[PDB]
Amino acid sequence: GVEGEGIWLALGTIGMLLGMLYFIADGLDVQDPRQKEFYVITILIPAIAAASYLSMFFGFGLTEVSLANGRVVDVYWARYADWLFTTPLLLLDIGLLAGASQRDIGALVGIDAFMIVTGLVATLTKVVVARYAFWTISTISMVFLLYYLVAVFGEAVSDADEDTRSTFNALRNIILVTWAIYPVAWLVGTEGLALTGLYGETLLFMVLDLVAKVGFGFILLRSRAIMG
Amino acid sequence: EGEGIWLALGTIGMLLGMLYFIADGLDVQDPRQKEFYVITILIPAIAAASYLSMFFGFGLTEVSLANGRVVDVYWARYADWLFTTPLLLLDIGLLAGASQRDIGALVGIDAFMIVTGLVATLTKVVVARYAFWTISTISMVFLLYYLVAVFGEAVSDADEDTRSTFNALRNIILVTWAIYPVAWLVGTEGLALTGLYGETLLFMVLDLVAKVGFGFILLRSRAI
Ligand SMILES: *C/C=C(C)/C=C/C=C(C)/C=C/C1=C(C)CCCC1(C)C
Repeated sequence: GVEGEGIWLALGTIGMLLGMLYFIADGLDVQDPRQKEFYVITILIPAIAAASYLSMFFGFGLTEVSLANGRVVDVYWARYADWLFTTPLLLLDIGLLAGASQRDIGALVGIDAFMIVTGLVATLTKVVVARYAFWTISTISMVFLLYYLVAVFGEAVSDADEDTRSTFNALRNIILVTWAIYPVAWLVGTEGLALTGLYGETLLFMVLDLVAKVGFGFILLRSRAIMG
Repeated sequence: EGEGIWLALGTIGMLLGMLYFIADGLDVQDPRQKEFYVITILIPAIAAASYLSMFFGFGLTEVSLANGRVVDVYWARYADWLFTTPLLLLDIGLLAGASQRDIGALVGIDAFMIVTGLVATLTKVVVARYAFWTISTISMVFLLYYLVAVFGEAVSDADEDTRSTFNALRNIILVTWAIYPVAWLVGTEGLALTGLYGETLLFMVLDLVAKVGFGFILLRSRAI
């Protein structure tokens, strides 16, 4: 790619298509409207992400920023477009599985979308302390997201049968653990401190996205907690 | 009903083709080639997004006719064909060495054909259905004629590889595009000689051969 990162973009692409395939194929033996609902939402997730990843491997959704630093940073802004559509969808999925109110769910995507958007400005500002600034409020907003996820969606599902509560716990644990890594991957890649470059950052976002989208969806879709 | 299976299979196969082309795309290093890889990869992706919808049941509304019948129309196919058939046209075209005005003209006729194809599907007045189906079927003849006539002479001075690859690609287009007006005819939207099931199976076939069979020949061609 630009700095060897093209392999991750490609594996990421195919990893998403493969998970999407499995979900589709597993969609065939579905017989319940509530079940089909999680299926559409869940197939949608890596669909979109695969699109994003594919456009980046072609060389679309890739721009350059000149920082006041005098450093020039290579930004795959398509990630953010992807995340803007997909991360609310992940919130929808688990919120619906949790029995959370529509208001509860909206509350969360609201903060989520704020998160992705402040991440986008932190990625694009030429003023370098403003990159750290907007990264920080972006991480403050993520911490609140993750607080409200376990508190609010966890209280909502606390009266479900074991299957639903534990499928929920597993999902919320995939989110707690993988999402929390995103800002650290950002901080250490070219976008933040530039410890590792583009190569290391892409790979991490590639591993994290796959766990976050395919691993997530596989666990949810392989659960009867999404029937009714 | 039960056509949902071919819609799922259609997505899978389509995604499969996209998978083959992507893994095949890693090797590309000429900008010209890349350009063929993205147009081509984008074709089954749009179609995958298309079958996906009709699988979910999204995009399959019902129209009741003047003569009383109420035909289930998967309108999403028309949304697919609207972007996809001109991408296919752009593919052979660029491969043919044809001009922007050569290629533009054709998608002008391709757009006309698809759209009157849509109104023929959606008209409740059955004389109009057949009228619009006919005028669209005849657009295609112009389309297909100009395609071998004008793209054919564009590629005639090229190398044997692209020539032979082009002929192959106009052959696929010739053979499979010409079935589409008869799939529409013998199916629920036309004379209902087949149900949703066997009409879908058929359109699933044609779409795989016309998109993936096509892409495979092109992307795996020595020419590109
Ligand atoms: C990949 C999708 C392809 C190649 C779709 C092709 C569609 C056509 C050639 C449609 C043709 C039609 C007519 C010629 C007239 C009646 C309406 C249509 C849709 C059947």
